[PDB]
Amino acid sequence: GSSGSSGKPEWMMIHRILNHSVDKKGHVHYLIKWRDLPYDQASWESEDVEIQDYDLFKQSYWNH
Repeated sequence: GSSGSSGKPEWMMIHRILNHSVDKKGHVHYLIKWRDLPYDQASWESEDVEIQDYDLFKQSYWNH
């Protein structure tokens, strides 16, 4: 599955990619909506952040 000591918890989930934005630097960011937290609490997470099935969500939102 997924290994690594320093990464991310289990409670942290990704409801659905609200939107995406590319900072002036270039790094692509994806507005992740922490299922637990509401939409008003949502936060911006770069495309580097390691989250459960993070690559899948990003791949999906894009295709669709």
